[PDB]
Amino acid sequence: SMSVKKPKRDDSKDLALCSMILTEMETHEDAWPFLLPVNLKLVPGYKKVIKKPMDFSTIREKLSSGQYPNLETFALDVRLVFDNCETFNEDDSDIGRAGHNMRKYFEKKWTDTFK
Repeated sequence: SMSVKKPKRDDSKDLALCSMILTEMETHEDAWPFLLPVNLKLVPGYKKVIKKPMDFSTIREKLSSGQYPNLETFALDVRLVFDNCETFNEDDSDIGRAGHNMRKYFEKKWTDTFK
């Protein structure tokens, strides 16, 4: 509360560490569905159904331009990518399976790096 603060958790490396995690996600062999924004002109249904599209290139641009206020808003965008994928793709599709695999990959890096 006013003039009463919990001890300061050191966030000075968070930008660098999120950038490293994102590089590892970018270079994963199953990242291909997620590298670029879904083309809203060429994929019927996507625009109407997926209210907040997100992809790795958009996260990378946001990360590089100071648009994440903290490491949690970064994780929310990463999870959005996989939540969108699960909304639109059958679990037993190449893209659906990619999204499950990547989510697992991310969440392990996240816990290992920060928790």
